[PDB]
Formats: sequence, structure tokens, C-alpha cells
Amino acid sequence: KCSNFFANHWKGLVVFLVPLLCLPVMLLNEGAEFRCMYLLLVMAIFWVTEALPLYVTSMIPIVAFPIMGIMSSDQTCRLYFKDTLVMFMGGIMVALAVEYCNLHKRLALRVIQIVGCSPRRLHFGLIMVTMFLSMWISNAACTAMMCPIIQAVLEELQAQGVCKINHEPQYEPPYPTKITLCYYLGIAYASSLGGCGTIIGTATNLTFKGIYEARFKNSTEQMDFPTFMFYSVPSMLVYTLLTFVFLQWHFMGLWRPKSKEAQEVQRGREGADVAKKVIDQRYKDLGPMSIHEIQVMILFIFMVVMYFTRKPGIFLGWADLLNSKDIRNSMPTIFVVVMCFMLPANYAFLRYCTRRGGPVPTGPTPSLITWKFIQTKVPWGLVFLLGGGFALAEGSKQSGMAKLIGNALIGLKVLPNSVLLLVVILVAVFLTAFSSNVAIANIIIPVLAEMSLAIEIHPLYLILPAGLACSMAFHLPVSTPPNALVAGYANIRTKDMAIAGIGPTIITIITLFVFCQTWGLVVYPNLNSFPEWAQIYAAAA
Amino acid sequence: KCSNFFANHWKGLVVFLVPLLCLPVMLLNEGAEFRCMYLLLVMAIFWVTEALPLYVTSMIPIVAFPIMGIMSSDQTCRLYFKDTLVMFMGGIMVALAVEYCNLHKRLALRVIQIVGCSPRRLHFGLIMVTMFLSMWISNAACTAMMCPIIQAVLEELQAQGVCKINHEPQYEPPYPTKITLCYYLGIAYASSLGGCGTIIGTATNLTFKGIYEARFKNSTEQMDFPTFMFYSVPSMLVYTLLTFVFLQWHFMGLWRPKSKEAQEVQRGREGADVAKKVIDQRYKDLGPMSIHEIQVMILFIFMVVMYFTRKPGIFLGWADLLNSKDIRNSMPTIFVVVMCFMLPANYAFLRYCTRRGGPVPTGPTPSLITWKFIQTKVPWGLVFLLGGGFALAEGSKQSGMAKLIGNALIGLKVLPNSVLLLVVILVAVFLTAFSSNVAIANIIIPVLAEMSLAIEIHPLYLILPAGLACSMAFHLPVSTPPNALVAGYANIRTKDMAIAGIGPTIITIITLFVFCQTWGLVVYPNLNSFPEWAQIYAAAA
Ligand SMILES: CCCCCCCCCCCCCCCCCCCC(=O)O[C@H](COC(=O)CCCCCCCCCCCCCC)COP(=O)(O)OCCN
Ligand SMILES: CCCCCCCCCCCCCCCCCCCC(=O)O[C@H](COC(=O)CCCCCCCCCCCCCC)COP(=O)(O)OCCN
Repeated sequence: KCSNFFANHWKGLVVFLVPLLCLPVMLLNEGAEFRCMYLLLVMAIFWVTEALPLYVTSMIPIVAFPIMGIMSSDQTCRLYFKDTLVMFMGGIMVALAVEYCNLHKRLALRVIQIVGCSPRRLHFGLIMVTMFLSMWISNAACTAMMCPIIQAVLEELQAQGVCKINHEPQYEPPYPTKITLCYYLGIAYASSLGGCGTIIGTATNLTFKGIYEARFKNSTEQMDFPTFMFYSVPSMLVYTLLTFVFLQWHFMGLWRPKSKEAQEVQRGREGADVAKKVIDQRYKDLGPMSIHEIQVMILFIFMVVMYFTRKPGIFLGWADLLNSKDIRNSMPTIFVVVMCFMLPANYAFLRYCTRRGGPVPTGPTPSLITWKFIQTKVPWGLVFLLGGGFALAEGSKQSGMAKLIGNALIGLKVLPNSVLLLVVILVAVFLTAFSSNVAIANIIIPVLAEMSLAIEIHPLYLILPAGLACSMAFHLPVSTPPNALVAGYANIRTKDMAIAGIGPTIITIITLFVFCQTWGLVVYPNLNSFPEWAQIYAAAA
Repeated sequence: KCSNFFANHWKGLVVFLVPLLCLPVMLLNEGAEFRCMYLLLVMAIFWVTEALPLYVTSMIPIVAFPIMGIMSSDQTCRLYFKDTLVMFMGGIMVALAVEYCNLHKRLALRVIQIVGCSPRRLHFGLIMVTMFLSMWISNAACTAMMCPIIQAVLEELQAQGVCKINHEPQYEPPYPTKITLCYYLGIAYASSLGGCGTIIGTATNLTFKGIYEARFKNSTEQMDFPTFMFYSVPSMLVYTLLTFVFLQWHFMGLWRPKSKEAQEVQRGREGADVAKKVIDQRYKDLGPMSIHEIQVMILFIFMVVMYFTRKPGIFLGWADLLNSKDIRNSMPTIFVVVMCFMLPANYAFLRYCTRRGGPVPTGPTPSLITWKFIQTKVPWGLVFLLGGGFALAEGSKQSGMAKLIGNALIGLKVLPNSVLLLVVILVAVFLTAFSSNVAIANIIIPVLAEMSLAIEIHPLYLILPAGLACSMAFHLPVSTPPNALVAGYANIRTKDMAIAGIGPTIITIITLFVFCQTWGLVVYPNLNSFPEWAQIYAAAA
């Protein structure tokens, strides 16, 4: 029974020991940079193990930094709540606003009518629409939005009888069937993948954009919003299609002509007509567009286009027009939220003022969304988690440990650049797979910045592939909040998820390694050589 | 039927008209100070009218200020997490932690045992314990904690047959009768009143302390933690006691024995012994004190002690001990939160494996508090409200509103100082009566500071009484959240509460006007004479 104590109490022992075990690192060496390293290491161990609730560990810098003497208490508390975080919160709130009026259901059904009711065509349509959705909102919001539609469509096919929701016929909740697992893992993976396309979709893009633009004010290259799309989208398409093919083969016998599941998908092909009838009758059941949905759509489109035109390459941009003070992208999303609270819902009140119509509303007209709804659904804990990364970045920069570790990693000079790039990709993936993506990106990026400063490489040549690499996380439930939500709301098991995750990782390293060296040259032909403006920085350091 | 239109849809009209109607303010006068004036006025009129939800309107500065050119967008978002805010949020969290383990029940029952069980003594005991609890934590959490205890007690008395909580069946929610009205209003008023006690009682104290420290740094006086308590406590005891007496007279038949309420109280006196049996039997039912409660109590006391002495003082100032960089009071509360997450609940597991006596737990022991609980209880909206208040204060200082309005009120020098102080108190209370406290403090403090600079009057002499008075709100449900919670919990017709408000307002005004002039001179010696360091700023302006 001495083993059972280890079985049911392992989470506590790690908390008790790890600070004590790692205590000597401060004591032996002198500089407070070692104290910063101690804090970073212990916080990382808590993150990866999930001994404490994941959010609460991010609070530690508040007590740590003033005691360690690294940074003043007032500034450290200030660093959490920055404009990017406001953008992210506004995005989540407007996504809930979309969810309120059921518009996503209509969009899904319309796409289904477009594609048809064949099983593989169904899967392809869902993957593509999920990618398109997640290109421009929060990933956790995207998957939470889309999942109930998924449950509805497979329970409709349950009424059809082609598939089974749970692998066992209810024999802990029962294991889901291969088909259901395929659908849920597909939506999760596509949701995660979509972030790489656009700056706005996932916070990691914003974080390393901020880090790079902070370190080098004098960079000739710009990392512009249209150019970021031009770099990102082709690879995005290639590996999302490859992930589709791999997932289809792994679960449904796509390229295996003979399988028991192949008979199942052929049977699903047989009942195409009845599925078409249930789908188009179901669409008919929704009814014509209400106004409510119409202005929701208008606000969403306005928000996206208003992001697009903030000093773009082709256009002058409104930011230059309103050059009174520097305005970030936080303004449009909050503008949308406030208006979404202002505007009415049905406009029936207009009947009394001028119209001859009969009906008149009895009470106050409800607005688009109600604060009672917003409080319950949004995951408020994310603010601390996002703030922790900024706190760590600022602390590491001011304490100077980044310079120490960068000058420590100086032996890599002998290697040719391409193999160094491969090593960078591999280490970035390995680090990401064990925590939240934003935190890992904030840890990793500055030391590579200083490394490139030292080992005479153009910095962006490593920074951009690294930042793109930080996004993927495919085989840990704790790795990425969309994966956590998909673990919820369903009965997926960790081992099967991990073994399914082997494909997309291999695919994404291969495709980044291939397209970076080729496409970036077209995007930037100066990455290979070392520019003079960076030589000035090197001389400065 | 057009009467029904204005009766039902006025909230939309105010939103549509007021921003448009108040437009000429910026058009007629060129200075950006008037733009800031317009912003402040429209925000305030939205606040008082409650057309929009209270929280959402405070978002407006982060969109208005970057466009209007007063201050950059980055700074505005930075203001929303000044350390006082995280201190307040942590205070709410630890209050929930106390709530989780039923400590308040034990405290209330013990105090009831100490005082007695006669009706008037019962009411007095509840009032005193409510005040003592609200001494240290946020007011909304305090009243939300204390509310169901009163429900239980009145249910007990209903079982005894002394009185009925409901007024009458069918004379829409039922009307409450006198006794329950008295009890609930006592709870609300006592909570709000005792919140005035110390620095940590309510966000207004933190707000105006921070403003005073920011505007003036060379001043002799400091308003550290002990001195504020010394200035405040003697007054709060007096007006709390007088409030108790007034509530006894108005609702409970104190001095009028030839009244119907006198006979019911007399009937209550005979049955006091049976109620004593019920009370102490119920206390016996609750059982002995567990380790859980002991731990949470130790953490609470440790937190308050760290506040008391760590900051500069005669004995054992730990801030002096760790003075590499200045550390504020944010550390202890977040320390308590994270520590409260770390510790276990039972200790049976660890001790039992070594001890070998007693059952082995079959699962991991839960921590003191669970993030699921924190998710659904904290009023997360308060962050935006406090941020809006801070933003308004900073913007008014930056743009030049304060200097203009202070110079505009230059004429008030003719009146004697006591009369001026009385006018300040009266106007402060009247403005507090409309909207939330922290907003009024933010609007009022800076203009008073600049005016007192102009009139050559020691600024503390006015700023402290006004800051104390801003807490006092006793009339309308929108004025302060505890009133809303009470009115919602048991339906209260606002007419009765408004009528009952006439007592505490008069009592508080009189006792403040007397006790300031008496006690402040003792605690602060030089208030009457204008100090030289203020004259330096006077020449600076
Ligand atoms: C100068 C730099 C400063 C940096 C500061 C950074 C912030 C703070 C960092 C940490 C500081 C030390 C904190 C120590 C906390 C110990 C918690 C022990 C919890 C515990 O007993 O867990 C059990 C195993 O540990 C054990 O068996 C533990 C053995 C010892 C138990 C007795 C502990 C007594 C209390 C010690 C704290 C001081 C007094 C507080 C009143 C397993 O239990 P489980 O599996 O059920 O866990 C379920 C999850 N909770
Ligand atoms: C060159 C000058 C530049 C100046 C710049 C500075 C000033 C800028 C000011 C911007 C103000 C924007 C205001 C937008 C909202 C207007 C108010 C609408 C209120 C409303 O719906 O009222 C209804 C009653 O009818 C009414 O109140 C009757 C009027 C209805 C008007 C409808 C307007 C529709 C606008 C277009 C909407 C669709 C497109 C959106 C992009 C419902 O009132 P209620 O009380 O029942 O409900 C209240 C919510 N629960």
C-alpha cells in the first residue's frame, strides 16, 4: 500500500519538493540573474505538471519580483494588462455575441448543403469551415462555438444509424467511437492550425510581433499585416490539407481499400438521399434571417475590415489619418462591443411612432446580449495566464539573464545555417508541447534574438520560423486550451489523442522546413546575408 | 397610447439623445479641456440613468481617449491594473475563502451566545458583528456573506410564532413587513457604514489615498495605515450606535410604549428563554472546530498583521527589511491566495501513512478553495469599473480640467473655513447619492486638491473629510451595490428605503462636522496654518 500513497498524492509532493530541491541554484552563484532563472524553472515545472490549477501559478511573479528585488512592485503589476490582452478579451466577447443568435448553426448548415451529405465530404466541409472561422477569432472560443453543431450533426446521423456516438454501447463515460473521435480531433486540430494564418487569431503571433518590434526599432524589414498573410497562408493550406488526408486515413481507412470501416463509409454513401432530405428540411426549419443576425454579421465584418486597414501596405491607412496619438487595434473591438450593447433587437417599437401596424411590444426591448450571459461563459482566468508571459519577458530582459544564456550558447557557430534552423524548429516544438503556447513563445524568443545578435545571423531568419513553430501543440491535454475544451464536452482519452498526434507534428516540421527557405526568399531576398543596420546593433552589443 | 411609449422605451431615447444633445460643448470652446468635460458629463449621465449596464459604460474611455487625442492608447490600457485593483480583487477572493468553510456561521452564533437572545439585544448583536466583518473586506462580499444568516434567524422566529416575515397575502412579489425590513436595512446600512473604517474597507479610501500621494510627494503627513485608523474609528463607533438607536425608534417601537409594536416586543420577551434553548442547541449541532477553519483563520490574521506592521512603523517594518526596491501592500493578499491554494484540508493522509492509525483516504485531498468556486462567485465586472475611475482621474489631470475648474471656483475664499468645510461635505454627499462611490471620489478629489491649492488652505483639511463622506450613501438602490443586493434578495419597495434614509444622512453629517474639527486637530496638529511646502506648489502653479 506504500505505492498507493505515491499514486494518489503525487501532485502534492512535487509542489513540496521542487522549490526546495532547486534552492541551491540561487545560493551557489552570485548574480540575481540566477534568481530569475530559479523562478522561471520552478514556474515551468508547475505548468507542465499541472500540480496547481494552471491559472493560479501565473500569479507568483507578484510576490516574487519585489522580494527578489528584480523589479518595482508597481511596474510588475502594471505589465499584465496590455493592449493585446484587451484585444483578446474583446474578441472572446464578440465571439459569444455571435454564438447568442445561433448564426453559426445557419452557417454550418449552409456549408453542408453546399458540400453534400457524403461522410468524407462532410468531414472536408467541417474542416474547411473550422479553419476559416478560427482564422480570425480566439481558438478556444472557436472550438467551443463549433462543438455543439458537431454533436447535433452526429446525433442526426445517429437517427440515421450509420455511426455510433460511443464506441461501446454504453458498455467513467464510455469511449467514443472512431468516427466521433475523428470529428472531435479534427475540429480541435483545425482550430489550433488556423491560428498560424493570421496575426489576430492566436496571441502567440501578437507576442512575438511585439518582442521583435521592441528589440529592433531599426529593422529594414517590417513584418506587415499583408506580408504576414503572404508568408503564412500557402503553408497553412498545404499542411491543413495534409492533416485532413492523414486523419481520414488513420480513422476511416481512406487509402486502405479494404477495411471494416470502409464498408461503414460505403453504407453511409448509400443513404445520401435521406441525409440530404433531413438536412434541407432542417435548414427550412430555421426560417428566414432575423434582423438580429443581420446586424451581428455587419458588426463582425466591420471589425475585421477595420483591423485590416490600419496602415496596410497598399493603402495609406486611417491610423496615419488620425496621427494625433498612436492608436493600437484595441479601439475597434471595444467599439463593436459597446455598440453591440447599444443597438436594439427587433425594431418593433417603430410600429407605434409612424407605422399603421397593430402589434406593440409590452416591455422594454432586449438588447443584443445581456451582461448576465457574458459573465457566465467567458473564461475570466485567461487574463492572469496571458499576463504571466509578459511579466516573465520583462523580468528576463531587465535582469539580463538572456544575455548570459545567449553568450553561453556560442558553440553553434561552426554549424551551417540550415541545420541550425532545423535544430531551432525541433527545440521550439519540444518546448511548446509542455505548456501554453504564449508562455513558451515569450520564454523562447528573446534568447534567440540575442543568439542571432551574437552568431552573426540575420535575426528574422530564425525568429519568424520559430514564432510560427510555437503555435502547434498536438498531443497534450494541457498543451492548448482548445485541446482542453475538446477533452471536455466529450469522452476522449489521452492515450488515443497522443497516438493520433504523431502525424501532424511530422507534417508541420517537414512543411515549414521546405517552404521557409523557398518562400521567404521571395518575401525577403536579404535573409541569407547580414545587413549593415544589424551590424550596428552587433557593434553596440 | 403615446404615454405607454415614453413609459416603456425611455432608456433608448436617453441613449440616442444625450451624446448628440451635449455635443455643442466642444464646438463652442476650443480647448481640449472642454472635450474632456464633455466626455465626463456624458459618462456620468449614463451612470445615473442606468440606461446601459453599469459596468459596460466604464469601457468608453479606452476608445474615446485615443481618438480625442488626450493620451495614447497604450497608456490608457496600462492604467486599468494599478496595484490597488489587484489588492482589492485578492481581498474579495480571500473573503470567498472565508465564506467556503462556514466560519461566519460560527462567529455569528458565538456573538449571539455572548450578547443574549432578547429581540433588541439580538438586533444589536447582528449589527455589531456585521460592522466588525465589514471592517476588513469589501462591502459587497460582506453583505452577500451575511444575508442568509438573517434569513435563517427570521425563519427561526417565524417558527416561534413571534411574527410573520411576509406582510399579508395578496395585499407581484409579496410585501415585507416591519421587522424583516428593519433587519435587512440594518444589515445593509451597517455594512456600508463600517466600510468607512480603515484604508482597506472600500475602494474609495484606496483611490483618494493614491491620488493624494501622487499629486503631492514632498508633504510631511503620509496617512499611513495606523494613523488613518486612529482618525477614523472613534467616529464610526458613534454614528454606528446612533444608527442602531434610530432604526430601533423608527421601526421597532423604542420610546413609544403606547404602540402596537410594544406589545409584540413584550410578547417576545417572555419567549426569550425558549429561543435561547433553540440557539444553543443549534450551536451544539454544528460540531467542533475543524482544522480547515483554524487554517483559514490563521491566514486571515497573518494577512492583517502583515498590513499592520510591515509598512513603515515603530516595530518590525519588513518593508524596511526588504528595501531594494519599494514594495507596496499587494504582496500579502496574493500571497494568501496562492498559499490558500497550496495547503491541504485534512492532513489525515500524510500523518496516517507514518502513524498507521485510521482509514487511508481513497482519493486526492482537495485544497482549501477550488477554482470552480471562484469562477462563479466573484463579480468580475468590477475591474472595468475601477479602471474607468482611474482613467477618468488621470485624464482630467493630464488634459488641464483640474486647473481650469479650480481657478473657476476661486471666489469661495470669502467664506469662513468651517462654513466652507460644511459646504464641501454637503455637496459630496449629494453627488454620492446618485451613482457609485468610486466614480464620485475620482471626479471630486482632484478639483478639490487644486482649489485648496488656490485658496491657500491646507489641502488635507478638506480632502480627508470629503473622502470619508463619499462612502456614505443611504437612499437609492443604484447608489451602492449592497442596497441592490438587499432589495433583490427580499423585495423592498424603494419608497420605504428612501424614507428610512433620512436618519443616517443627518446623523453622519452632524457627527462628521463635529468630530473632524475636534479630533483631527489632535491627531493632525498643523491643519489650520498653511504650510510652506504647500506654498512651494502654490508658487509653482
Ligand atoms: C525567498 C524566495 C521566496 C519565494 C516564494 C515563492 C512563493 C512560495 C513558494 C513555496 C514556498 C513553500 C510552500 C510550502 C507549501 C507546502 C504544502 C504541502 C502540501 C502537502 O502536504 O501536500 C502533500 C505532500 O506534501 C507533504 O507531504 C508536505 C510535508 C509537510 C507538511 C506540513 C506543512 C506545514 C505548513 C508549512 C507552511 C507554513 C505554515 C502555514 C500555516 C500531498 O497532499 P495532496 O496530494 O492531498 O495534495 C493535493 C494538492 N493540494
Ligand atoms: C459629424 C458629427 C460627428 C459626431 C461624432 C461624435 C458623436 C457620435 C455619436 C454616436 C452615437 C451612436 C448611437 C447609436 C445608437 C443610437 C441609439 C439607439 C437606441 C435605440 O435602439 O432606441 C430604441 C427606441 O427608439 C429610439 O430611440 C428611436 C431612434 C432609433 C434610432 C435607430 C438608429 C439605427 C442606426 C443604424 C443601425 C443599423 C446599422 C448599424 C451599423 C430602443 O429603445 P429601448 O429602450 O426599447 O431599448 C434600449 C436598449 N435595450
